[PDB]
Amino acid sequence: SMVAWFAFDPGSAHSDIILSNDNLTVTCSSYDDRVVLGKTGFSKGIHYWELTVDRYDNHPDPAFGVARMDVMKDVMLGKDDKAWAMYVDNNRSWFMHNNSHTNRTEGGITKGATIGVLLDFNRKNLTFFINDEQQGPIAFDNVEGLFFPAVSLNRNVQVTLHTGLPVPDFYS
Repeated sequence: SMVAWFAFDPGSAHSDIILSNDNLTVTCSSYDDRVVLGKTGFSKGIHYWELTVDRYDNHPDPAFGVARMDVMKDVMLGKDDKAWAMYVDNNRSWFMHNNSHTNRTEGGITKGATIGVLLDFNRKNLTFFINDEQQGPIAFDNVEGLFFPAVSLNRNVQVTLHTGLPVPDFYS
């Protein structure tokens, strides 16, 4: 297929991660944010996938992005130097990498929201979407090497992974 179909990798997950629904749905047992990765790694081309927010209780900062296979699994994505992510609450997002917060953007998530992640190895960049609108500027501009889709979240969030998608501009 022109699109990639994948699920989360149970072998990538922190022990507190709960995978369900053919490894397409994830939550966590802990108040602490924990990581899971996609099973398919990307190193070239352009790839888009989405997360649907099934549950968003209280005001946590789940994170979405890409990571190396050896990213820290027990902390928010982007606390270490092996993930590039957007974290977002009900109000606003930030981008994070190496414990550096950048490009705060107004607008957040709620139950039913969609988060899109556009990983572009030809432009070496990473762009985020919320509800089919670009969230902030291009987040990062030195994308290279092998990356896996990545999520971090805690017990206040559940998300479902949607793959088999083309790039956001594919139609119309």
